[PDB]
Amino acid sequence: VFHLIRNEDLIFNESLGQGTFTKIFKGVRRELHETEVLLKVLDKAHRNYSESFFEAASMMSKLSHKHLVLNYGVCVCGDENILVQEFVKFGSLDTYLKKNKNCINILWKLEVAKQLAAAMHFLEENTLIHGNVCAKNILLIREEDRKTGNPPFIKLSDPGISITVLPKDILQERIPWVPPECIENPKNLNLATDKWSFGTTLWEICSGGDKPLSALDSQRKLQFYEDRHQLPAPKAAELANLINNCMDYEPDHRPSFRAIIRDLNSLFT
Amino acid sequence: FHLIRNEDLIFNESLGQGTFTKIFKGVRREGQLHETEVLLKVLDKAHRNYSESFFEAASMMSKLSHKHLVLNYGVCVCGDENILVQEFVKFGSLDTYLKKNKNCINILWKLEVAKQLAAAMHFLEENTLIHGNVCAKNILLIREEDRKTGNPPFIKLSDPGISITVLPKDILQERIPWVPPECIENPKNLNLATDKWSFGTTLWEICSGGDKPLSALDSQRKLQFYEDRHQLPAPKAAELANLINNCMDYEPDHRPSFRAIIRDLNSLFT
Ligand SMILES: Nc1ncnc2c1ncn2[C@@H]1O[C@H](COP(=O)(O)OP(=O)(O)OP(=O)(O)O)[C@@H](O)[C@H]1O
Ligand SMILES: Nc1ncnc2c1ncn2[C@@H]1O[C@H](COP(=O)(O)OP(=O)(O)OP(=O)(O)O)[C@@H](O)[C@H]1O
Ligand SMILES: [Mg+2]
Ligand SMILES: [Mg+2]
Repeated sequence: VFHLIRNEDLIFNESLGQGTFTKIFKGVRRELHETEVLLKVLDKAHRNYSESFFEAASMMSKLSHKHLVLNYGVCVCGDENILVQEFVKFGSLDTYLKKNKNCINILWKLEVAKQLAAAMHFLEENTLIHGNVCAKNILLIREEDRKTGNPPFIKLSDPGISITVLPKDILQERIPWVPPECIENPKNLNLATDKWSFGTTLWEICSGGDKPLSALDSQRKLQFYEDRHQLPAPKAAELANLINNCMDYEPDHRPSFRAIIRDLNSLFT
Repeated sequence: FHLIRNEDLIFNESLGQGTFTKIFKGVRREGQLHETEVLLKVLDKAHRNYSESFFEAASMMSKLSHKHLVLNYGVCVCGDENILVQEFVKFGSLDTYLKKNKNCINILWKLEVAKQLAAAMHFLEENTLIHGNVCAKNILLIREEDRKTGNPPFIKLSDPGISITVLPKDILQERIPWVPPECIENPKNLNLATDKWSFGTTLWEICSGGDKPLSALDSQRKLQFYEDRHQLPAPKAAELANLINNCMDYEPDHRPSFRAIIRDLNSLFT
């Protein structure tokens, strides 16, 4: 479901901040059914990024999976082209991780990875490239009910603005999420890209929400890939092996999400 | 509502302009190749306020299928621009075709076209779908009449374009007599009855060898025509004068249904 949602049917509320060329607001849609939704308002300055920001969310709308956020449609809401998608109560994971680095143990982290890998495998099967996998773009639907054992639940946000059109300056600032082959030529974006980013994303999860290579600058980030280094194993290096397998400078050596799911399940609960 | 990547769109010839649109013959690119001939309508950023209407004009035009409706492959929220991708009908608009071969077309040729048109309108009426801009221009000729092969012409109805519910009154008044009197005094009166009126006027074009009714009248003399409650003169052929008037009934509730319009057209043996 990807419809041309009208500005008349959208009510904006509180702003959740801004992002990569977007202003984020909580709102409501009127279809009569009123439904809470997330509104990513593409700034008018960067309005030329719409041909990929929304076309990607569109293809993700055609597919169905319990771990893919629902992208409802688009609005030519005035001077801005806006994305209307499902709202997630607890927001991005990268923040939730840092806010609860201690309480979050190994079992909690493992279930999240399984849920993510499931969505990535789904995308791989459907051959849909995300291009922006990261603990930021992972949204927490449900917390862990320890006393009841209820597992957490996550949903993968929309693909976003393609890295095939973003400026090279921000691509280098996005290392180690943007894989090497894409830094070399952005037109190398392929399914293998998300495997690398999955490794970087897994590092975030194991690191209690920390950010890989936050201290380095773009030039030093460029050298890390030049020297073909690898991310360090977090303080809880139970998954360190799988990270490096995904962050493999040879794209064809990065394991399929089918095999990755097996590894994750092999780690027991 | 399918979104296409701009790179896949290859502009070529320019087919003039439409209602706040620049028309281009182009190609779609899409695994080996995938070169599809298409029609490109570009909505300027100066006219971004007509986005919802310009898009919705083709959105619902595609949610259903019919052999006499043009197929819209997709659109682009291309940022600065907004583009519509639809099938390219070879021979172009019917109004022009009728004039280019005015002294060479017969009634059976014209009547066959009317039935095809009514068929499309009937399909739309059943689905509670309003076109809003029925005219010989928005009618595109797929195939010519092959006398030797004894096969008929074929046509399709293009999208409505930007809805008259948002166009300026100056445009509406100039679109008379295609805009029904009830919409000239309130565009929000647009309903299924609007198309029956517009259909009758479109038939008048067909019978007139491609000419356009009320051409030598300004928008002010056109307004008096509706105020005086006049009717369009009978065509030189004079076969469908009644059906036109029946369709162009100043009372919307009395305008016939396309179900019945098809019977009368089928009833016209000639
Ligand atoms: N679907 C959503 N539901 C709830 N909160 C969301 C949703 N999408 C984004 N957010 C919130 O947006 C903030 C982060 O936005 P973010 O930077 O990911 O936006 P963006 O423009 O999509 O970025 P990018 O395309 O670079 O990933 C966080 O508060 C996150 O909780
Ligand atoms: N689908 C099509 N296939 C082939 N030619 C087309 C098609 N649509 C338009 N054209 C050509 O474009 C010319 C002008 O187009 P037209 O005026 O119908 O555009 P428009 O933007 O749809 O306008 P309007 O909103 O006023 O109906 C037509 O005479 C015809 O030559
Ligand atoms: Mg995001
Ligand atoms: Mg048209």
